Amino acid sequence: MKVTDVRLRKIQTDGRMKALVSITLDEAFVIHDLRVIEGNSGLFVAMPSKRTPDGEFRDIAHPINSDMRQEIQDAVMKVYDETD
Amino acid sequence: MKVTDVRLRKIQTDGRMKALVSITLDEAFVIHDLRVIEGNSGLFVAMPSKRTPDGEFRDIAHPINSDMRQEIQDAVMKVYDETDEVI
Repeated sequence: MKVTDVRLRKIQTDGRMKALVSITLDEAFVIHDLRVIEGNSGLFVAMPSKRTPDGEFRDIAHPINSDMRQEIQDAVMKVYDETD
Repeated sequence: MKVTDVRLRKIQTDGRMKALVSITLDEAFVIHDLRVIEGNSGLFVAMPSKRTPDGEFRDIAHPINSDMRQEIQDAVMKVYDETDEVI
């Protein structure tokens, strides 16, 4: 439920991919390969994702509700603004 | 952190990989692509693995304490052992 740790490195880029991010949940489980993505519509945190059995991408890790999604974004963005 | 939901699909191809698995943690986060794997000393649960562009693999998500590791192994194997193909 709680994001207890956030690790990221900012990439030097004109690319939209701005950082690779790892997060820890409740000091018990880490998820790698989150991304901070910038575009003209705003910054967001993408979950790690992969191409499925055939064709499409989906999140390998996925918060179930909006509240959890916003909490991850905020936790990650705070550290992101603190970085460099 | 409780593993509250487990969703399993038995893989038909008789190899190392016995099932593909999703779990829910705390009813707050779902992790896809756990794998039931036959290792040298029995079946176990492997973590979500992603192929890198050059054909290597990255372990994407994993436990960092023994309680979490054991709860995932236990909750997943429980559901696997309920499948029709296991006796």
